[PDB]
Amino acid sequence: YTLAEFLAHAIALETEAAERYVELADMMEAHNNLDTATVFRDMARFSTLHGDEIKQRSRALELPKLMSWQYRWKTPPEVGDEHYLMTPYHALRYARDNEIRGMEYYKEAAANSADPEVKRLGADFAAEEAEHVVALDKWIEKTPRPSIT
Amino acid sequence: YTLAEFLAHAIALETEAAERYVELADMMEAHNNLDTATVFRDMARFSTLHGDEIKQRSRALELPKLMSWQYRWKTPPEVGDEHYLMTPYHALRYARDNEIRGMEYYKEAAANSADPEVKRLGADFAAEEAEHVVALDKWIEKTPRPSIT
Ligand SMILES: [Zn+2]
Ligand SMILES: [Zn+2]
Repeated sequence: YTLAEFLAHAIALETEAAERYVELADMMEAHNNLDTATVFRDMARFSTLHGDEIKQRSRALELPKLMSWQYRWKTPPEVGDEHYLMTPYHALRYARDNEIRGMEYYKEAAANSADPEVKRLGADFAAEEAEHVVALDKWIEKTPRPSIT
Repeated sequence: YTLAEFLAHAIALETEAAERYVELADMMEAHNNLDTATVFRDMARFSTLHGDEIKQRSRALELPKLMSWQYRWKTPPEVGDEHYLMTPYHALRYARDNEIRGMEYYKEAAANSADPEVKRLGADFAAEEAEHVVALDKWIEKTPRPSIT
């Protein structure tokens, strides 16, 4: 809604993405899925760069403290309580789900906010997140499906 | 499983609980649900005290870094994407769900670990988390159910 609120969301979304992607990179690497690990390093790096841009913008404003559910990635499928996310197919899909949630926040903000800057950044940020979803879709396509057991 | 692993879980569970309870306390207070806010302040305080105990234990060991899904509270019901958790009935049930997940981790560790200390702390910690669930059940009983609209 407001630009302060929007920038708080954007920073939180990016801080979260950086952490979650490093974590996924680490897991890919540890099981020698080096290509997928690198997709996630790239994404974690984009988070840092983009987050830094948003942080420069936000120096002008007093930002609200957000609640965790406003920005955290959704918890993944809960089996058997603990792995599933160690396979590339499942990590990529998890990452994609949350890329989409971030995209949707940006699109919703750009549509419903009266502040033209929120409209502008929301649209810009949504378009870029959309390119991430498309890129992850291309990966998921080429990624073989694992079997349980 | 191992004591290092167990203590890493316990610390993470408590760091997480403290943050989540402060957050819920803040929301209760902000809507003048002062009794429920205080239940959550009490819990956040228990986290700090208990976490500090676990931290003293863990100085003896190199702890593994855990993945977020190993210790984070589950994300709450996702509607309409954003509130629901501002009502006491919904915050208490959310808190209870995650108290139960923590209890279950402790019980599972105590049952499946060969290390007698993990067995001992796991049982001790599970029994106390169980008292928290029972306390939240008593609250949920006395808490009126809200209506949407
Ligand atoms: Zn993205
Ligand atoms: Zn508890």
